[PDB]
Amino acid sequence: QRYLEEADRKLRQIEQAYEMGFLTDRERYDQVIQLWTETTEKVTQAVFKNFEENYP
Repeated sequence: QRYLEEADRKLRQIEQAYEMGFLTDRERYDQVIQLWTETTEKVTQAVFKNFEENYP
C-alpha cells in the first residue's frame, strides 16, 4: 500500500515536470518506465522479507 501510493504520487511528480519543459515526452516516458520497475523491486523485496520475518 505504502511503497505503491508513493509511486502514485511520484507519477504526478514526473507529470508535473512534463508541463514545465523539464521532461519532454520521451524522457518522461523513461522516468515513468523506471518508476514501475523500482516499485517492481520494492514489492518483491517486501514479499520475501515478509515471509522471512513472519511466516517462514
